[PDB]
Amino acid sequence: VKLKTDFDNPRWIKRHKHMFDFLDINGNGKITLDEIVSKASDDICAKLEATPEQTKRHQVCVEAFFRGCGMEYGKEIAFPQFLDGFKQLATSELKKWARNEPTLIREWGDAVFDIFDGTITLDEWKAYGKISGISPSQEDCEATFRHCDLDNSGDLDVDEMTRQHLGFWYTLDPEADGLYGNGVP
Ligand SMILES: O=C(Cc1ccc(O)cc1)Nc1ncc(-c2ccc(O)cc2)nc1Cc1ccccc1
Ligand SMILES: [Cl-]
Ligand code: NA
Repeated sequence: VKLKTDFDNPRWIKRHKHMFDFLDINGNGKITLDEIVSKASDDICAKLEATPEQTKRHQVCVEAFFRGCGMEYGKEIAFPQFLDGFKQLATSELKKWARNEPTLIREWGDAVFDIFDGTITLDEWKAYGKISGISPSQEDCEATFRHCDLDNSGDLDVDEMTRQHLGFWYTLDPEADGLYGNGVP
């Protein structure tokens, strides 16, 4: 995977501004850990019918990821501060990768996989995509699967999902471009 960072790249900034606007529910230019974790647990995990343990595992992953960006409960954050937080998460994750230590994004994927499953199906991904709202388009979910290296059953394994997302969120890896079809730039 690309390990070199590209944090000044306008396309990398744009990718995060897209995600930030997506989590900015009321469109006030701020996001909060409170609304995000509520979305993870009270909404996504509820509709997926995750077990209480599966919900909690998913919840602690979401918390760790956004706390990695400097976020905490009861505090609003604007995009530039979030972005610098995300640069700090990104380097922490890449150092973990470089040490053969599990990343937060790997752990979150394990939590997602646990709800469904060592692989997930196109229909299962489509469910997360639509329910989380990251990728409501069936065709974009289908594009994710066309993009990724799948097993002989056409299913997605956790290591492939991990390396794609490490490249997509952290390093603007050209191999990761197109991961969400048109759903996320
Ligand atoms: O989309 C997921 C689920 C997932 C997918 C692949 C993977 O390897 C691991 C996990 N997680 C995710 N992973 C990363 C981001 C994300 C990335 C960049 C950014 O600036 C903001 C959010 N968003 C999300 C969606 C989300 C869900 C619940 C609450 C908030 C957000
Ligand atoms: Cl909000
Ligand atoms: Na907001």
